[PDB]
Amino acid sequence: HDVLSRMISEKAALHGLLNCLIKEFAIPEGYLRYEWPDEMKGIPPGAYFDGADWKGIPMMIGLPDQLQLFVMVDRRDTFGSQHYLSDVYLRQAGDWQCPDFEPLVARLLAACEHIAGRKNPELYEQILQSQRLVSAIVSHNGRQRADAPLQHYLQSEQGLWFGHPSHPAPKARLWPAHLGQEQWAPEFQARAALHQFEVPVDGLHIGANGLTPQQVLDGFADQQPASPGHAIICMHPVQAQLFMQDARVQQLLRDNVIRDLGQSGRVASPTASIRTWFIDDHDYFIKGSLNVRITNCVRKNAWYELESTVLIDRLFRQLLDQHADTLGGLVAAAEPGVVSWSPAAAGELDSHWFREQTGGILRENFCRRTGAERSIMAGTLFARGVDLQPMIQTFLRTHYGEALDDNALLYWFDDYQTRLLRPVLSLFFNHGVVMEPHLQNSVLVHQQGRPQQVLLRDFEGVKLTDDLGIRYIDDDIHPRVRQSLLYSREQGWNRIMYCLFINHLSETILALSQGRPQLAPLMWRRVQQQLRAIQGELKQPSPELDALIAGHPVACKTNLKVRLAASYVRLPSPW
Repeated sequence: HDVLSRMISEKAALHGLLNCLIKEFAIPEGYLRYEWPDEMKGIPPGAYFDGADWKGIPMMIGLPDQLQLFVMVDRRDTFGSQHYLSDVYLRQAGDWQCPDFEPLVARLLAACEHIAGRKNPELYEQILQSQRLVSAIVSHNGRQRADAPLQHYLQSEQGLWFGHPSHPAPKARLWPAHLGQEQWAPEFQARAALHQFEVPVDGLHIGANGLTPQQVLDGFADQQPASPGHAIICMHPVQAQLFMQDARVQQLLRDNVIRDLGQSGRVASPTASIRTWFIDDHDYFIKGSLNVRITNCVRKNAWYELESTVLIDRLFRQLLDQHADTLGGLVAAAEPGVVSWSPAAAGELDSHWFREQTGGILRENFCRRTGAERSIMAGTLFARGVDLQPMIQTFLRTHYGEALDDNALLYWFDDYQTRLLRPVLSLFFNHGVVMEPHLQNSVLVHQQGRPQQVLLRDFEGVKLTDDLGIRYIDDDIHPRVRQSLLYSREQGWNRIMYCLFINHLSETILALSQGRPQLAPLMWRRVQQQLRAIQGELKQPSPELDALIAGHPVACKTNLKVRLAASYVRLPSPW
């Protein structure tokens, strides 16, 4: 079982790396051919030939350091979404080889490093560490029914075994090592009581929408233990350990100005975002700062960001009330409450530090409103299970009473895509509101398998265009919070492109059409039609939409190229 788990994890990892290679270099720079090699010596027949036919289509990548890559794929895809049907062969001077995982990664990286002209051995390490975690993960969860992550929201958050599917090291998480992974890994069904402090109320910065400051505090922590003039704040246990190494906190603990309460907060389970916690049957998610690098960001939230949260949440309520008819059926998770602390006399830069350390966001637990059994995170929905099969296939067969034919499938997709596209594009063109509707920021609400809503999340990412979305922001807003939220229209459109089409739906189509690649052309064609529809539904000019429909190239955010340097490339349209 362990060897098998190592094997699973390696295939996953190399796949995600191929994704990076193909999306970020091979296609934009014309290194990719759908052809058979000249000499084939080194490849066993069984790798491209199944007894009856070729195992799909041959993929060639010649790299300008004279390295060549060969893999069998199920489909020709302009966003570089396809199943890999063989192991990976490399060639150099003649003679194909199938290197072990570690030697393979190394050389593939050396290839990119060469095009980019720049090295990162930090990256190689992270690639290795990511995969060895996936090995642990698969070995832990390898006994379960493959599609258990789809039966329950929490399990949907703890079942993204492989993380971002187009990422060199999706599961790289760099904590002071003595702390371990397991205790904080959703993939291990981690639970921890939150860490808690007593702080004097006069240092508190609270934002609240439709709630009292007190209620915001209750959301985070039962305030009962608090002595007069004081309140209880909570924090990622890891974040509290880091927080306490700082002599400024040392000083405050010694002078009794604040108190270390223990892991005495609510018992919660971190979600796939790691720093956001879920509490079954509580009105809120708890989001907090974590000064730890995770898939390359450190997961801090700055003062002005804490502050922007409040404005976006307040904007979203206005729009859902007064402008419902133009939000394309938007369902979004409210972020109505914000807390942070700093000493009353702290002085500007300590104040910033302190609030960034202690900042917390209250997010609506949509599950009360939606049913835990009925909500699944998009990322997991369209991810692979512990047996490398997409989980969606068996999940839907259990709901539909029988195996879905092509028509059942095409129909399901249509129902899904429309509930993503309409809200987001209606937010952009009509109101200049820029969402980040990638897979981690989306939640399917279904009824016996049938799509009802694609809930959208994460006000942190929301942005307001300089030409339209600006006007919703007041002149009484601090210049830094304003800058934080401001985007150019070009910027907005770039992010939306990456997210909707390449990040999100490209994956949807791939999971849905696994084993039936002929559906892909058909699903994308439905996406085009859907775009024309939305357009004629719209209250403001949308020339970026004409362009997309017309088959202009699509923006693609990079996960490998960025690390070796260049953030967006351009992928050919699927129509």
